[PDB]
Amino acid sequence: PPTNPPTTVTKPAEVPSRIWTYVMNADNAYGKGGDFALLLSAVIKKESYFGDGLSGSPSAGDGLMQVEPNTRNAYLSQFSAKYGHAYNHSSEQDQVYMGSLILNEKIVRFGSIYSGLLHYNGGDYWYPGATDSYGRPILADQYANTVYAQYKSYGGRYSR
Repeated sequence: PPTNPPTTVTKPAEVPSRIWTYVMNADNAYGKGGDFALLLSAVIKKESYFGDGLSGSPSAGDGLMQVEPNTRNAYLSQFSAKYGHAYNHSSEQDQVYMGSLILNEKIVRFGSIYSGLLHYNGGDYWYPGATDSYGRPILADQYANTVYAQYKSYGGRYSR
């Protein structure tokens, strides 16, 4: 365990090491000292169970952070400006980079983690009963509760 520098956030045991790498890469791009890696971990756990929880979902092809096709499409130019290359949906690292960028935008725009997660999952106009592009209902408040809780359990230290 003892790392150089001492600040290196440790992977939660249950997070696969391939995933940890994707999310540290994302964390680094946002200068978050490892804490965003922890939040991203919780989000990927919820969204796709690290890629193992999609079998039989109509949104399976949306990958690790479940960003819907019209959403990925809206963010293309911004993705390329931020990371220096065109978004490649076949890249798991890119899928994480994309979900990261959008989630960071919500957290910055709305001004907190909780409300960032809520709107990440439901969009800016989420209301109870709203439905995703697969016609499933969006439980964005429950999502935010669960994901925030999981982030904290992983040792997340913030609320904004």
